[PDB]
Order: sequence, then C-alpha cells, then structure tokens
Amino acid sequence: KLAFPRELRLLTPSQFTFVFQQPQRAGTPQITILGRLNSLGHPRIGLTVAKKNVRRAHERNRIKRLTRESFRLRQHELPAMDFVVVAKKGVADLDNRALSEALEKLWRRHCR
RNA sequence: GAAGCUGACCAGACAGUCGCCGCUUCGUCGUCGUCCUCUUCGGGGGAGACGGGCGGAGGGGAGGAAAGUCCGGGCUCCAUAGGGCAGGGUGCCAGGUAACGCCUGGGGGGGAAACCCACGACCAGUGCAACAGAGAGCAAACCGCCGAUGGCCCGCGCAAGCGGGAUCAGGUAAGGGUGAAAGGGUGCGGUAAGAGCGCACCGCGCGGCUGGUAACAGUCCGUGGCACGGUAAACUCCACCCGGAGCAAGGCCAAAUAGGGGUUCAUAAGGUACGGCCCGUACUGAACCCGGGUAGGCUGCUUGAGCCAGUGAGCGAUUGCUGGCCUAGAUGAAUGACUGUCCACGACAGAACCCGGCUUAUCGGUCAGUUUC
RNA sequence: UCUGGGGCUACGUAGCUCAGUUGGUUAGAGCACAUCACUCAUAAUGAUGGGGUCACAGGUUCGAAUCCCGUCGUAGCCACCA
Ligand SMILES: [Ca+2]
Ligand SMILES: [Ca+2]
Ligand SMILES: [Ca+2]
Ligand SMILES: [Ca+2]
Ligand SMILES: [Ca+2]
Ligand SMILES: [Ca+2]
Ligand SMILES: [Ca+2]
Repeated sequence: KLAFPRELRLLTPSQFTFVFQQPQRAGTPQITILGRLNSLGHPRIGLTVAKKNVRRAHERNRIKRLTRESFRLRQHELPAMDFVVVAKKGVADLDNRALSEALEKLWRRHCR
C-alpha cells in the first residue's frame, strides 16, 4: 500500500502557522527539515519553496515532484514524525543522484 | 562542388515498475408538491436524479512561447437627452464579427550588400556656452576696401593723374575662411578691386493634359534669381472612447449588537455618476475603528468565430456551403529511475476564464529565395 | 525566520531619505573607516577621501535620466449577512 490520497496533504494554513510557531530545526546548511511530533499516526508532508529563497522557477516544481515521490516511496518506512522539507539557495548545483543520496543519509540517521 | 535570415515547420516513445484527476454500468449511506403496485405506514418490483462516496472495465493531462492587461475585444449591483469639450490615440488608400501598434504599393533614397514610412499647417509669440554671437540678425574683409560717385594728409604754374593711412549705414560678409558639418553653378558689357541689377538650365505655391478608391508623378504653359530647402505628444484639427475597479460580482443550512461617536441642515464647499469646471435626475448623512463569524462547495467561457478538403476573385491575409473533430484545469498549488533499435543529448521556462502581435534564452533537421569560380 | 492566478507606484540619481517639462551643471547632504587648538576618545553651525558605466548597442547634429511592447528585487491593501 503506497498510495497518496488527498487527505495525506496539508490543506489549511492554520496547521502551517501552528508548526511554524514552534518548529524543530535539524538539518544541513543546504537542505533542512522542520516538523513536530504528530498524534494522529499517519505521517504528513508539506512544501514551502520561497521564490526569494529559490530562484529559477523551472525548479521547485521539479523539486516538489521529486520530494513528493521520495515521500510516497518511503512513506511507511519513516516513523509517525511529521516532516516539512526546505531547500536553501545552493541546491540546484547538486544533481539528482547527490540529492537522493543526501536524503538517504539524512533519513537513515533519524533512528529513535 | 561550401556558407547567413524569415515564411512556416519538430520536442513520439514503449515489455515491468510505483500508480495524482471529471464520465457510464452493478450495487454501498439519506430522498424527491410525476407514485403506479400496495399503502397494514419495516419498504420491496422504479420511468429521471446528488455528495471532499468504494470496489472493475476505456480514452487522456509540458514552447516558439501560458512570465510580462504591454495594445484592443468577449461578461455582472450603482448612474448615463451637451450647439460644453479641458487630455491621451489612425496622420500614405481599401479590407471580415464592435477591435486596434499584423499584412499589399506606386511618387521620395542605401527599388541588395539597410525590407525603413514614425512621408499630415512652419517667421499666424519674444528663449537654452560653441561666450567664433553661421545653425536666429550678424560682420575694427581678416599679407585684395582710398588700387576713385560722398571727406582729409605726403609730389603740382591751365588745380589733370598714382600708392597707403583696417574713419563713417565703406558693392561686402559665403564669390574667399579659423571651433558648425563650406546654408547652389564656371559664365553673356556683371569690370567700378562687382552686391542675382536683364539671363535658356534643375527645383516652389497657383491652376489644365496621362493616369487617381489616394498621397502625386513630365518645365508641356506663365509669372519671381526665389521670398526660410533645415529642429513636431514645440500653441493646433479629428469620421471611432469618453463605462470606473475586474471574475476572489449576485445564490445557500437548526448560529443574533441597525453597535457611545463627528465637523448641521426650509436654497449654498460631506460620497454630482458625466467635468480636482455650471446642470440635467435625487439616498433619510458625512476621512474610522473597539474583527460578530468564516475554509463545508459549485455552475459563471469549460460543445468557447480552433482546425482539414472542395467554389466566379487576387501584387493579399478570404470559408455563401458539405462532414465533423471538440474524451485536457481539483485552486500550497498535475510528470519518477532502470536491462534498448534511428539519435536531432532533456538549452530556458509552465499549463485555473479566451484571441490577434512583441528584431526575445531559442545549440539541433531545410522545402522558397544571396555572392563567389 | 509565514503565500502559486491578479493590480496604482516609489527605485540601478552612489545599497536608503529629499525627486529635474535634458535651467551643457566631473555638481549635494544624513550610514562600514579617516586628518586640524590631542571633544576628560556616545561624530557634524567648518575644509574633504567622491569605482552617483546615474541599467544593456540606441536623436545616423555630442550625450546619460522625462520619449521602451525586448529583465531582476523590496514596501502602502482585496472573498459576505446590513
Ligand atoms: Ca510539441
Ligand atoms: Ca493575453
Ligand atoms: Ca459587492
Ligand atoms: Ca492533446
Ligand atoms: Ca482555464
Ligand atoms: Ca473551476
Ligand atoms: Ca502565431
């Protein structure tokens, strides 16, 4: 079961505001993750790519698609922790292989 | 035998992955002032239907540009009888829904080494360092200006005739030159060191002849050596607007603040649409808070003048007609990697109201048209 | 350290604040750091250090900036019931 329903995506800015009021910061100077412990069990994801933070509008959409595919491909493996991914300016230089391996190393250490 | 640029033109992919989205059939939860079968009222046998509502079966969802209302049009509450007309737009003529800044060519040049029209009245007022007042008025001519119409001085017995003295409205300044791009031509008695003072020749306004739906094209006839050939949203003209802001603008379910409050009222400066300009026509008010609530939704253009072949007409873009095609749009926001045959390597960007254009980042494939030998 | 359809503007006049219907003008002032009677060392009643291509080739008389359909970024706000 590796589906991707609409209910598994954020649809209200209120939840965004709540998680941004008290975010948990842990990541790298190039890519980082914010989020908090969830109570409903089913993991959730969210995407915030600022035009100022990330220029080259041909990106983001590609980045959104790639990160959504990685999330749905590794939905069950990751714990109930909510996750939101934010990429800094220096991301486009790394290719897809580098991005995939960096995300793999990142998510292979969150062992609690 | 080898090379530019536009007219247009191409951005498919699959045997497995993993699977984001409207529709029809079978049922799954609650019903219908068309109700037959019954109505004994648990609803069974329905002709037509809904909801972020699940299980199957099918067709589909990225550029020559959607960023950029940059220009014009398609569609809502609230006004709308100018002989007012301030102010922004065709400025060569004709052309399709109401539409403009797309396209055709003659008179004017670089009608091939430039595809460019943005070619409308110019002393109908008195203005910007080049401090040479020539690009608005000026001239102690610049090794020619007494080498003579008007005065003086140096050489004179009928008071004849030469050189200079940069003195004056002394032919002058473009026939010569010094920073401004030489703002016409040798010439006939221009001879007075010569200022167009009468001059065949190219060119201006005015009118006839060949064409013109239209700007004009040939000194064929005249008058003038002529008198400004040169800087336009730099006073001005309209046959089409004068309607603001735009699609997040009307419509809804058993939820309760029309809530102290402000510049004073029987004509006058509170929000006169239409004039930061005078009216025609008249809401029981007048720069704000002290948020009472809100993400549960949908038609509005989603069968929209977009497309193909065949007709009297063209230097040029056309559809009166014949089949159709039309199976791409939920508002955190629609596309991933691999075992492969042409190989033109995936450069840069985005699909949620629509169309006609923009020398654009556009490497790659040439049908029409170039000079070279 | 918050937002993809959409808008009237302020800017490359040094990166901000004042803005010129080309007043032929290497020209102004208030932030990083500086010299003079040693402010009992929290800057301007005085002289100045002035990489102010005043965005890219653009008026074929000499020109940047009022005359750009060819590009970037920040700040003044918007769905109803009366
Ligand atoms: Ca294509
Ligand atoms: Ca458009
Ligand atoms: Ca309204
Ligand atoms: Ca298609
Ligand atoms: Ca649409
Ligand atoms: Ca819609
Ligand atoms: Ca086209």
